Amino acid sequence: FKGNKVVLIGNGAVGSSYAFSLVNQSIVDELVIIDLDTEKVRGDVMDLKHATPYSPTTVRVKAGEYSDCHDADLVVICAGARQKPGETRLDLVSKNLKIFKSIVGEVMASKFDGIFLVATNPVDILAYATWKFSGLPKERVIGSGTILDSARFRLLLSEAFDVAPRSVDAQIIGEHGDTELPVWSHANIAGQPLKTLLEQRPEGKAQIEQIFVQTRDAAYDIIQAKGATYYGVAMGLARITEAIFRNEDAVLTVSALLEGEYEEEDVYIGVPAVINRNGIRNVVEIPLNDEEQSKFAHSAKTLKDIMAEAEELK
Amino acid sequence: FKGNKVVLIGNGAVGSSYAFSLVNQSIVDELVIIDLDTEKVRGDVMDLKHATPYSPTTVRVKAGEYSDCHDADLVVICAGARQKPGETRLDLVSKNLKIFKSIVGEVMASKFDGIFLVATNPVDILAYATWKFSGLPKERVIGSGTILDSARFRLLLSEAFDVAPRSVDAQIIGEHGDTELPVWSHANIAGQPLKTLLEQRPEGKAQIEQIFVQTRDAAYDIIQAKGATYYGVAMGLARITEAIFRNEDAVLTVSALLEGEYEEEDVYIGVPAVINRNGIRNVVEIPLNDEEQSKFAHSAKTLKDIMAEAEEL
Amino acid sequence: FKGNKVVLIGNGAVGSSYAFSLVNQSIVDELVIIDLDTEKVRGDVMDLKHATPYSPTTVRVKAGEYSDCHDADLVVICAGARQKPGETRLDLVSKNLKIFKSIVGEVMASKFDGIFLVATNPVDILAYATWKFSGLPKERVIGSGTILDSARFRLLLSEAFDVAPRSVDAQIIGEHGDTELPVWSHANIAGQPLKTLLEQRPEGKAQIEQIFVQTRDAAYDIIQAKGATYYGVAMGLARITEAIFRNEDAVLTVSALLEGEYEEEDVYIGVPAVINRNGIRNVVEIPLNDEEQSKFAHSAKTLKDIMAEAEEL
Amino acid sequence: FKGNKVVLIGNGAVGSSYAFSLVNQSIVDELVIIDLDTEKVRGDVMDLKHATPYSPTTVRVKAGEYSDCHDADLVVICAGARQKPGETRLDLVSKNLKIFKSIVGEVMASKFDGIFLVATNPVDILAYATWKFSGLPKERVIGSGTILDSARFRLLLSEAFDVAPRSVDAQIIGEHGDTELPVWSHANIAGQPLKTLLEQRPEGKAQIEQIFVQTRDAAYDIIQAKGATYYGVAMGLARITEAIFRNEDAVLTVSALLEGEYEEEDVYIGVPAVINRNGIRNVVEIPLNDEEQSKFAHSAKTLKDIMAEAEELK
Ligand SMILES: NC(=O)c1ccc[n+]([C@@H]2O[C@H](COP(=O)([O-])OP(=O)(O)OC[C@H]3O[C@@H](n4cnc5c(N)ncnc54)[C@H](O)[C@@H]3O)[C@@H](O)[C@H]2O)c1
Ligand SMILES: NC(=O)c1ccc[n+]([C@@H]2O[C@H](COP(=O)([O-])OP(=O)(O)OC[C@H]3O[C@@H](n4cnc5c(N)ncnc54)[C@H](O)[C@@H]3O)[C@@H](O)[C@H]2O)c1
Ligand SMILES: NC(=O)c1ccc[n+]([C@@H]2O[C@H](COP(=O)([O-])OP(=O)(O)OC[C@H]3O[C@@H](n4cnc5c(N)ncnc54)[C@H](O)[C@@H]3O)[C@@H](O)[C@H]2O)c1
Ligand SMILES: NC(=O)c1ccc[n+]([C@@H]2O[C@H](COP(=O)([O-])OP(=O)(O)OC[C@H]3O[C@@H](n4cnc5c(N)ncnc54)[C@H](O)[C@@H]3O)[C@@H](O)[C@H]2O)c1
Repeated sequence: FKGNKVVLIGNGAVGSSYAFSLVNQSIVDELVIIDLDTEKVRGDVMDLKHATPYSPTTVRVKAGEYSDCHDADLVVICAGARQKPGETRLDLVSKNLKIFKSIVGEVMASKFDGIFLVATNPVDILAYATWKFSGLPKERVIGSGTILDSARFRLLLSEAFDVAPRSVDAQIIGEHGDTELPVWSHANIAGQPLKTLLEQRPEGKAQIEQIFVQTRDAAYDIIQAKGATYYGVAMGLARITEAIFRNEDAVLTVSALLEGEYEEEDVYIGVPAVINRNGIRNVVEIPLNDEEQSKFAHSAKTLKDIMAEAEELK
Repeated sequence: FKGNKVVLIGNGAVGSSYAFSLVNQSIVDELVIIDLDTEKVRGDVMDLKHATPYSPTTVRVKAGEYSDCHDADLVVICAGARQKPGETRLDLVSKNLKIFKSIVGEVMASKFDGIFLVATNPVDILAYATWKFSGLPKERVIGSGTILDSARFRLLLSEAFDVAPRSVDAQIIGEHGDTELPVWSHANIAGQPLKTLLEQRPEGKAQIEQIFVQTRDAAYDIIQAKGATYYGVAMGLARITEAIFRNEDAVLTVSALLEGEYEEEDVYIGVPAVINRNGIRNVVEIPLNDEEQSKFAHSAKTLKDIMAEAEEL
Repeated sequence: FKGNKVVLIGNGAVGSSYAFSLVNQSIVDELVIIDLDTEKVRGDVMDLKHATPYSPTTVRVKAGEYSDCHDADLVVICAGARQKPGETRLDLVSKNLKIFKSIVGEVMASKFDGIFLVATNPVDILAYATWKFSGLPKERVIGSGTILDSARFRLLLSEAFDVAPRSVDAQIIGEHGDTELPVWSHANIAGQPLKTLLEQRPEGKAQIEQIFVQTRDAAYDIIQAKGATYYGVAMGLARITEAIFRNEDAVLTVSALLEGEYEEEDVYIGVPAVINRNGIRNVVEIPLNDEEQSKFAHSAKTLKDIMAEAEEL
Repeated sequence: FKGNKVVLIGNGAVGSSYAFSLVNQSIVDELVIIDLDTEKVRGDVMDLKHATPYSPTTVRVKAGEYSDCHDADLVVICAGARQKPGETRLDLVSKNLKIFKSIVGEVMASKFDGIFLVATNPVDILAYATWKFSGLPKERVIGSGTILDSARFRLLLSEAFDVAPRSVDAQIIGEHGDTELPVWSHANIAGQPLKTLLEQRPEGKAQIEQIFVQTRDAAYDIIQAKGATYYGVAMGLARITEAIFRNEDAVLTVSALLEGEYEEEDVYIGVPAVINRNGIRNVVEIPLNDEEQSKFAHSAKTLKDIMAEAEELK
């Protein structure tokens, strides 16, 4: 009768923010933190512990090492190099594949047999790498993917239509990055067709474009202003973690392995997927219009081309 | 029919962590953020907004200016200088009093008439300054005080006795800082007398001392390790914010103005107090044993002596 | 600096279940309960209070009278006759209109100036009566309407497609009752077209019909089995109450007054509407396909024809 | 990677109220309901399901049968006869021991191997019976016990001292019934000694007595007014369920087997106990003053005497 145990690997801006989300939300009762930078781990574990007395239910936070993964239920990896102003996520594949080779190896050696959730960029390729490196079933390796892009798209739409974000059903799919695409054929508020409504406005075409551009380029805009992003992804990671430990069968856009869905194979990419205690139950295959079909195929190809050139993946 | 509006002033490590706590907890539906550093604000407001679609209920985050305080319900101040390794919180007094004279003046000029909640150090003196600069009733000016020290004490006890932190009722009172004191006459788990039980262990006196030393010196230990603290205080600030907006009448240890309670006057200091939508309803006066009476009076005197020498005050 | 106060009028199966939902959810900090049956109220208020120490945040429950409505923020009406096996909700109109003339008059005489939320059946007509008897603006009078039908529709779809209910976006609009209609032009899971997918299955047309029939007739099925329904409606009432007190601007299907939207006027009927601290901010006008336009107009006419014949109205 | 599954046996006022709490609180993702009265089960399951779309996270509700207990994590028993005005809880032992013999037998036959939580009265004796009938470790059989009495005591004190119930730490221990006792040596608000404070008031001794009398006799007062109690116990049951599935190590007053604690053995009785995913981790042994020692011993003896006369327990 064990409790729920999360091991976080990588305790920088993103990891520590995710840790604080877990302390606020009490999704799990035990969190173990691993990082090369043991002193920052020490400092954050103490600071975090001091918040736990106000957590809705008990959360135990501790500094850990790889042996601690043996009975972990979820391993969350936020370790690695981040982009500078003027850099793309794909600009990181080389260094971060190096790092994941090491990390996932250390984890599997502890006899870990849970679920992986990865945030390190480029997240689709790193999720793919975690799947390949680990040998685990696809259901048990998840990338955060467009969990965050979808939230940004919803946030910008909630402002444009002046309603709660919870009342906007809208999705970004594809690469978590420059080839991502909005699913305008779906995006709605209680059935209001948002793109059609925007098009009716003056320079509506312009507004439709700005909403997508601000979605696609949000990471760049935040990095320009404060150097790094972390709250959005931390919250997105928390949301996925919740769907797993509360066994929800909730549909979320995450980075998932495709094996024939959307006519693509052998690539992790952002799609709606059913999430439960077992990880990804299945990819959800939605109708795409012609523009969406064309953009999704191009995104998959973009990712697959970069993967074919990554020597670490061979 | 207005919603609940918080203005954060000071969006650094502490302020932004508090803002993220509010995005996670959905205590209020509107958060406005002010800092001299407008670029950091723009960046944080964006990053935070992107978390809000997953908030339990709607939270709107925006960059603001003082004029936005006119109809604010709570102003939370986390602006100012922090301490370096080696420094105490009292070392910050002159610098942060000058800053508060400016901030509080700009807030009051907006016609603000809500509640203030202060974290800037030294927090007891700065809560007092906020009360005096603002002219507001004492019920409406709160310092975070020992909200955080009490949590640390509970956390260390919960490890020493191996139970949930929410099952430990234990309190730190006094200055948020070096003259703070544990209330061992009270500390208990379902009535287990924690000091008495600890004294029964091998080198129990030593354990009793180490638990308080690790509580008292936690800030220094964290700063040594990662340069500043922010999660504990953000969570404590969120707890107080919840007691207010959910009108709880919850008893929390915060920095409050004393006017006779504990035989002290004209000083903000950490004590249990009842918190509700109107702010501090009243200070709770608990019995202290002789050691605790001694230390509490010493803590009050220490703060009052510092206030007596402060040019701004 | 007032807290949030709800007065429940009608403490039967529905009212007491709603009260228990509020004790579980801590949406508001104060709940006052009125019923002619003062013994049941005394008994429920006690039982409920005993649950409150485990509520997420403070909830105070008490027995009240109309005078207690003076500073209430929300009055929720669940008082009146329910239907028997075999009866429709429209059968209740004359009896429950007489009751509302009395209740609403007693509330308004207390100087109440908040929001009304109505569950008594037939709920659309009784929300309309509440608006007219009270003289309050339409934003401040809400019927629960299809909040519950939409939930049932989502629940049955979530079983048909094997995903979380919160992952199904689907709506019932129109009368809360026999002329209600599914919005199949919208119903989707992450964009999966649910009617189209169902039509692809063996006897898909049949499944499509059975899903709506089980939605439309759910109340009758539950009443046949246990004599009355209460959990679904209590939960829906709590959802609406949350959207108000957390100022959400959330879109929910409730009974709202139409003044031109959907080409209908002078009728309360179930439609998506934006809900916040001020009540219904506005009705949301969504595109309906030809079948849905037909059925919605028929539902509106059905309600308006009944209102036209009602002596009290 | 299974989710969390609760089977409720007995779907009357108490059981159905507990079920509605679980739908509001989303403690677990799956609830199965068993009752002889299959029609009321059918009606409640439907009514409850229709609430689940607004649950914080997914809750699946269904009508079940004993075979469904095979992989249940928690079985909650609220089945059986309830008291009439003018009756005590011990007035039920005979009929309800009969019923538990049957129920627990049917459950164990399904190969259930989780935790039992019992509410049926008299709850201490019925928890003891569930332990004996089932053969399960004491850690895995819990009675609701004074979870409710403690809440009532706290509620009455919160009114007398005008603070949040969450800020009153106070406990009732002993039999869930007439021999229960307040722990005045402990009861406090942030260290304020409540009994001492009450004694300082005019007729303070009277008020101290009324507070206890209204605690002890609450069930009778509610039964006189509306015929049965159910919300308080449902909420108390929910609280215990939460401590289990969120693995809290929270101290709650519940009915637990004593094996030497408080100098008593072979009796289930209301005491503070540490609750986690494994059930009762341990009884918490607090100092009692002389009056409390005397009353607790008498309560244990009262229960043990009645057990020795219950032929069903032999
Ligand atoms: N998926 C998303 O939506 C998203 C959003 C923002 C950032 N990111 C990515 O997440 C990653 C982390 O970003 P950040 O801002 O937290 O960076 P950071 O520099 O703040 O933290 C990186 C952490 O990784 C640790 N680390 C490096 N190698 C390690 C190893 N081999 N083993 C254990 N720990 C190791 C470092 O010590 C450091 O603590 C970056 O790749 C960034 O691109 C993803
Ligand atoms: N009460 C506690 O438990 C506790 C805990 C930790 C820190 N603190 C105190 O909190 C304060 C903030 O700490 P931090 O780590 O966030 O510091 P930080 O350096 O990260 O941030 C300080 C922020 O204050 C802003 N600021 C300075 N003057 C301003 C002004 N006049 N108007 C608007 N903004 C102004 C700065 O621009 C900066 O954004 C420090 O005094 C620290 O000692 C208190
Ligand atoms: N909107 C929906 O989805 C929905 C669902 C279920 C029931 N309902 C309706 O809710 C209403 C209540 O149903 P119920 O099962 O709780 O009925 P019930 O018989 O259990 O309770 C009705 C309560 O109304 C009280 N009452 C009658 N007149 C009163 C008055 N003048 N002043 C104060 N109290 C008065 C009665 O004393 C009783 O306590 C019925 O009209 C039912 O049709 C609506
Ligand atoms: N522990 C507490 O704090 C507390 C509080 C209130 C009530 N109770 C007790 O809880 C029990 C239930 O009370 P209630 O008000 O819900 O009673 P109720 O009559 O409303 O419900 C009893 C249910 O048990 C079912 N049942 C009877 N025998 C069964 C069997 N053999 N198998 C499966 N189901 C069976 C009945 O069909 C009925 O649905 C009573 O013993 C009451 O004394 C305990």
